[PDB]
Amino acid sequence: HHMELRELGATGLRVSPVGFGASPLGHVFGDVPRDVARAAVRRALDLGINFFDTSPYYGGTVSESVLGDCLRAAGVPRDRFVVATKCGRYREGFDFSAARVTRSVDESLARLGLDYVDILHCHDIEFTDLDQIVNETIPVLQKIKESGKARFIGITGLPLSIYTYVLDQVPPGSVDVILSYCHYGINDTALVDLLPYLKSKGVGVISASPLAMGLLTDNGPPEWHPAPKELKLACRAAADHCKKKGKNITKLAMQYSLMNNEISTVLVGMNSPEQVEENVAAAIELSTSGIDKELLHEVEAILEPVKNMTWSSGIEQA
Ligand SMILES: NC(=O)c1ccc[n+]([C@@H]2O[C@H](COP(=O)([O-])OP(=O)(O)OC[C@H]3O[C@@H](n4cnc5c(N)ncnc54)[C@H](O)[C@@H]3O)[C@@H](O)[C@H]2O)c1
Ligand SMILES: [Mg+2]
Repeated sequence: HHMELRELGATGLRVSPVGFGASPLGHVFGDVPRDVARAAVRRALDLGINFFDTSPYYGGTVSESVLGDCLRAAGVPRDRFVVATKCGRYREGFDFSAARVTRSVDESLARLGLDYVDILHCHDIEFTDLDQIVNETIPVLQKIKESGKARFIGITGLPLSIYTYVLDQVPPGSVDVILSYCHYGINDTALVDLLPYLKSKGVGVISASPLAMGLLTDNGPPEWHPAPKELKLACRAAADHCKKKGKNITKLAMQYSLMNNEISTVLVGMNSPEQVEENVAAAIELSTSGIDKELLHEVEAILEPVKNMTWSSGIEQA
């Protein structure tokens, strides 16, 4: 069994439904040895994952250096995989200006050891005036796209409102994809309200953080996690409910995020071959056998009170 590739917007690209996020929980592949990173990526390639997301932000540009390292190490044709990186967000702060993103793409390419990336996104745009993205950044990224250094252009961020603001205010065709996170998983599925709109605009959809950055795991979220306490407690109840039955919330959550074919890929942060295996397995078992609907229904009931509860991100707008 393979995983069933999905079409990504109007880009032509065919992507694995499970995608590899190269920085889980805001760390470059967690904090695992390089050999383990290299092996996770190797294992991902071997198991039919062909989509890799990174950025110059998490780990101060080392996410990209390590992914570049891991990719060429695995030794596979350039056209066998799809890479996305981002621009605008750096450890030293945000800068979406024309000169910064133009040099950004080159730096990324140098760190990644590639000639082009498949996707370049503007990163977490809720941290700047959204008119700068409309009026400066997107235009510049067209020129980067023209140059060949990126094939397609993306926007990313947390609040779903960034996406209508931008996509309403740029000429049709300016943006190829969006990356949304934390809005397509058992506790939060608000992204669904955008899929028809984005389809109407010819924009492909990538979703990320199907476990909501660790809320839907046995281990629980990191201490920094910005969720309201209510959501944290509800997710702990869901995890405990699965546990007491000898079942795994992580698996249920991954499968759940994969059940909407209008989302082309779900980026999961992964740090080891074992996590790759479990998530690829979860995808395949969904395809071949379906989800556990009875467990899903009970977990849905626990999360019901906190459905689509979110948190603040970015700055005050216009
Ligand atoms: N604005 C943006 O563009 C933005 C922001 C957030 C995330 N992302 C992307 O999405 C990716 C995924 O998000 P995330 O990693 O923060 O959150 P997530 O919800 O994907 O959870 C990742 C966590 O779950 C653990 N995990 C994964 N599979 C597991 C399994 N089978 N069993 C047990 N634990 C498992 C990981 O080790 C990690 O701690 C990121 O690496 C990144 O590429 C994009
Ligand atoms: Mg404004």
